[PDB]
Amino acid sequence: TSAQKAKAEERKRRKMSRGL
Repeated sequence: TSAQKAKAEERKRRKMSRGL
């Protein structure tokens, strides 16, 4: 699924420490 692919790509910039 689209969200599932987020894990196989969001390795970099793992959401900085800013819940913006």
